[PDB]
Amino acid sequence: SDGNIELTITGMTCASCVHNIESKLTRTNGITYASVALATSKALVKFDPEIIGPRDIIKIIEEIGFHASLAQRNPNAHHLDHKMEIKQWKKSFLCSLVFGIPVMALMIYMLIPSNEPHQSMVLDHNIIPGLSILNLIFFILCTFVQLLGGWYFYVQAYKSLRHRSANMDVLIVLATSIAYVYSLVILVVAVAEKAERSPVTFFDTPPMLFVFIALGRWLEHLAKSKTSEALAKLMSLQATEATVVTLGEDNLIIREEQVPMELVQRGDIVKVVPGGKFPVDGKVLEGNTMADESLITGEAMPVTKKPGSTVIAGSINAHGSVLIKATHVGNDTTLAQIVKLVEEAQMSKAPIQQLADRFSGYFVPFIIIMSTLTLVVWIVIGFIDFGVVQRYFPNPNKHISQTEVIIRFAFQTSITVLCIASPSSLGLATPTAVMVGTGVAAQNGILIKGGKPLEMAHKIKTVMFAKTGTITHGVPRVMRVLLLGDVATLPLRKVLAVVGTAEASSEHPLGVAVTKYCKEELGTETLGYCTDFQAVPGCGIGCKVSNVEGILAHFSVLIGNREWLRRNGLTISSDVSDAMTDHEMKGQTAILVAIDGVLCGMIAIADAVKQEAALAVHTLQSMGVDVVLITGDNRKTARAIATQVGINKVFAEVLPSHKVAKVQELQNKGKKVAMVGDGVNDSPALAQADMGVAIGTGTDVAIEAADVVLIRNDLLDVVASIHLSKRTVRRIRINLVLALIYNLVGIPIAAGVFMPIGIVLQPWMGSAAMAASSVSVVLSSLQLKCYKKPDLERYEAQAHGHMKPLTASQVSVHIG
Ligand SMILES: [Cu+2]
Repeated sequence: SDGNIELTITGMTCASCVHNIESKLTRTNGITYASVALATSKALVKFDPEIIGPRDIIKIIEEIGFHASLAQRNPNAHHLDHKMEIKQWKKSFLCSLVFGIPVMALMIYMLIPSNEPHQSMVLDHNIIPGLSILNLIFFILCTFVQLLGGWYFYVQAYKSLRHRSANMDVLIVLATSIAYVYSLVILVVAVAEKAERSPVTFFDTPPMLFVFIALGRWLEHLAKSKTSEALAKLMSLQATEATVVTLGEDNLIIREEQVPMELVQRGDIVKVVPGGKFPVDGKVLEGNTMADESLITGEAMPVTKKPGSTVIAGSINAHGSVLIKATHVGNDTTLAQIVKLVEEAQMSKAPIQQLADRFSGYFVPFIIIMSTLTLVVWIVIGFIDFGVVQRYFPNPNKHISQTEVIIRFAFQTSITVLCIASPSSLGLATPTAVMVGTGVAAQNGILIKGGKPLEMAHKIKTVMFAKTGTITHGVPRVMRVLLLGDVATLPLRKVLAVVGTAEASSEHPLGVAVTKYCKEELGTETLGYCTDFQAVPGCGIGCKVSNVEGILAHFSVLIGNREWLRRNGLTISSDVSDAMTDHEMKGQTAILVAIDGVLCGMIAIADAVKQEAALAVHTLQSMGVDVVLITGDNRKTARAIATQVGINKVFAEVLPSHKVAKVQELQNKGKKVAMVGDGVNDSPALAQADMGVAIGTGTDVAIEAADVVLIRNDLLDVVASIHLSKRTVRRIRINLVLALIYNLVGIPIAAGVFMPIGIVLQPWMGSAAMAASSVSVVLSSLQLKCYKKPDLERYEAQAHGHMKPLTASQVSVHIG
């Protein structure tokens, strides 16, 4: 509602454009947030609707020099498939190969001394003083390479220079231009003065420069294309053709028609043949079959479906033909939500990437200044203190002046210094790692969103769990119905009917179960009439009930906890106080029923704790994070469920009114708190907390309050979410370390500091060491794909030996 616009940008290649655009839009008044992702090439800027409009944003962006447009809906694979870049770089490398092989052959022919040479290396035979035939060949071929292979770099550098920015191709164009002009000048000088010896020229590096540059830029796109595998596979899974059928009266198909997805709407009925994908979500009408969503949620066992159940678009039918009633069509399909969440996850950049952008925005000028300083200091030391350099240049050759060797060495070390820096290794250190991590998470059911929770996941000290929906299954079952008052005037059928018709009014999870039990075991599907239904959450419900003879032919309602009776002026006896005590010790909550001020009896409610609840909490405790439990039920149930799980401190009797203060009090110490709720029920608590985990949410992954979503209703994915996130955060540090050692070692080696040792690099040897740098960063990120999902026997393997039992004695509770 605040003009949250997302723009797609075409032509953004380097890692400094992100910083440039971010700063340019941030410094403009009316805009406070600016995040654009290099990998997705999409921007996310929020602006005030009244001050400026999207037209101003697009004109500003096109003033910067990049084509911008509104984000599309259907087509997204061509941005991340990298096909165009791969084809272009393959063509460029193959084109440049024809001019690099002859240079390599000529260079190597000078290298090996022949045992019996035909004329003992006469390929440097002079024809006109100052110019050898080898130098003529090098000059001509390098001129052709420069006028043919450097066109793209020249164009890109010219486009970048139109603005105040400095980019990567500036380094390449500077290196090539200097290595060309210096050699051309020295050749002209030598030929003009009729020098007897042809000086050595830098006419061989650009042909060897471009081959390695193109090879590196092709291999790194090839490695990048493997980072977007998960998203591409998810996108290319939804069907397009729907077999819509028309039901006359008794599901009879009058005709068969084929309609595309963009035209089909809710309310239509579609038919699926065996081996065909489910096109749309909906409800199963008739027919029993099985379907697999291994590529949707990541499960392995093929689930069985029966009429009256739901389907997920993308799954493949196995047995027979089934007709379903379409409910979700288009962008609201679960797969579309998953795709949207994964795409938007690479938008909220962490601060570490912000520093990496600030440093990479000022890297090229730093390299240029270092190169100029190196050249100047080498000239100064040559023409001031000749002793240091002659100690390592001890051969005075009559064919070359002593100034000439100093000038050549200075220029060589000032070229290879700026031809060895790799800003790309800095730029794509974080995006590749985070995107591979998010993809491999999404392939396993975990749906981590946003880049901030990635490095936020490293520093949780305590994690918060909610009782219902997360530890327990969520489907309560009644154990037994107990009666305390009169039996004649209050028969079991009467109380069953009145409780059922009173609980039918509300939508409480236990109310549905108790109504189903009453209706089933009583034998009638009818119900009475309810009025004046008071609904106070966390306390109880009271109502007036009429028409009780419709069920008994085969009234003040007070339902709530212990304090509910006390609130309405009802006493609680000592004998009844000992009735629910035994049930609540077994983790079974109880409901008191009282009609007309009479102690009618007791109702038992039991919820089964999941088996995975034992391992996930203990693995987290072993990992080094605290855990606590919060619930709105009584004290005794919280203690009972905690022991069956292994959590010491609990927060019981929490009203659904405040429900946020416990988050604050854990954050008063300064630590970070993450709560594992269920979704729409605990939205205020999740969003306030640093990391909200919405577990057990099927086909409802469109949650804005939480930042970690789990599709499968499995508690082990909570452990796997942090486990996979830590292994992802470590890759940024490793990638950046490899992105700093390379530059801080590559400069001094190319700065000529290692002349006493005797290691000097030719400029072409400085780019072959650059192609190996960019690829090594991406291949390091691709190693995360070698991740096998752990299973139950894997987790319990390291858990053997240390399973400490705990009792209710060592179980703390809240303080007021
Ligand atoms: Cu370069």
